[PDB]
Amino acid sequence: CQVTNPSTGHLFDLSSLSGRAGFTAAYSEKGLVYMSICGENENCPPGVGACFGQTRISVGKANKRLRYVDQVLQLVYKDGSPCPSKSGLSYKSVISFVCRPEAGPTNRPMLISLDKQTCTLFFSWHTPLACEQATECSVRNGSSIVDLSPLIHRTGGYEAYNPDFYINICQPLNPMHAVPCPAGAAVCKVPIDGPPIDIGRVAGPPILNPIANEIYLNFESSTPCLADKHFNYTSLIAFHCKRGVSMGTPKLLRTSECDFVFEWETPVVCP
Ligand SMILES: *[C@@H]1O[C@H](CO)[C@@H](O)[C@H](O)[C@H]1NC(C)=O
Ligand SMILES: *[C@@H]1O[C@H](CO)[C@@H](O)[C@H](O)[C@H]1NC(C)=O
Repeated sequence: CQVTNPSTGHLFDLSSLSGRAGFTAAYSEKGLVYMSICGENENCPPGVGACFGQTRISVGKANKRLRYVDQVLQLVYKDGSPCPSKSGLSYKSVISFVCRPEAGPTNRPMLISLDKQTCTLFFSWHTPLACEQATECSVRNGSSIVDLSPLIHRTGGYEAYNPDFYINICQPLNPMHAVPCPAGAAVCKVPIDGPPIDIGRVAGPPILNPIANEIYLNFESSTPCLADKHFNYTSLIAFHCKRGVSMGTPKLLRTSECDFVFEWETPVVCP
């Protein structure tokens, strides 16, 4: 139950979570999905690695094929009960292990979405077990050192105050009430009756420009742009010092075909 990052030669190990005893993911105040990570769950039919409901409805047969896909580790449990939507179909689960450097109170899988017509359940597990480098969230500005970490949203995300935009810095977006933003995404566009788009992932440490007196954070998505298939969707945050009784929320500046630029007026970049 382990996989490697083919780029930096970094081994990830999830066998820490393995076993028939397994874990639960909540779909209500008391209603749970039962799952194990590599190998079946004791609370399910044989083979079945994730199931739920009074009658153990299978949402995938267990496998240990743990895949690495863009700073997100992933299992796809396959072949559950039939589908009412598209006839010859089966319920399946996509378990997406997302990096959360912190301890974090939750530490369990969570149901982000169900693709009804293709019967896909999407779970996410925000875990330190899916991290490589630590949160690069600070930069040096002369004698001082500006920490943007106070702006890292730790339990959810930020708005953008009509296509919605949700954004988080230094870390992926956390799962949030009925907003199925893709797993791993730091910057997420949400259109109406189009699926949520990843328009940027954590790209590195905040970069400082001392002439224009601005701090930049850059974001790059894995998903290819619409107009040109050879560029990725991109994101930029311009940080501006602004004395205030509260830290600002990132307003959007302007957009091109593939690029997105955001300003953030926070009393956090102030000397
Ligand atoms: C960095 O420190 C200097 C001196 O205090 C200040 O003028 C500047 O606004 C600070 N931040 C940036 C973004 O350069
Ligand atoms: C765009 O994203 C893909 C997948 O993450 C990556 O392989 C590629 O290098 C990025 N940029 C380009 C050159 O399209």
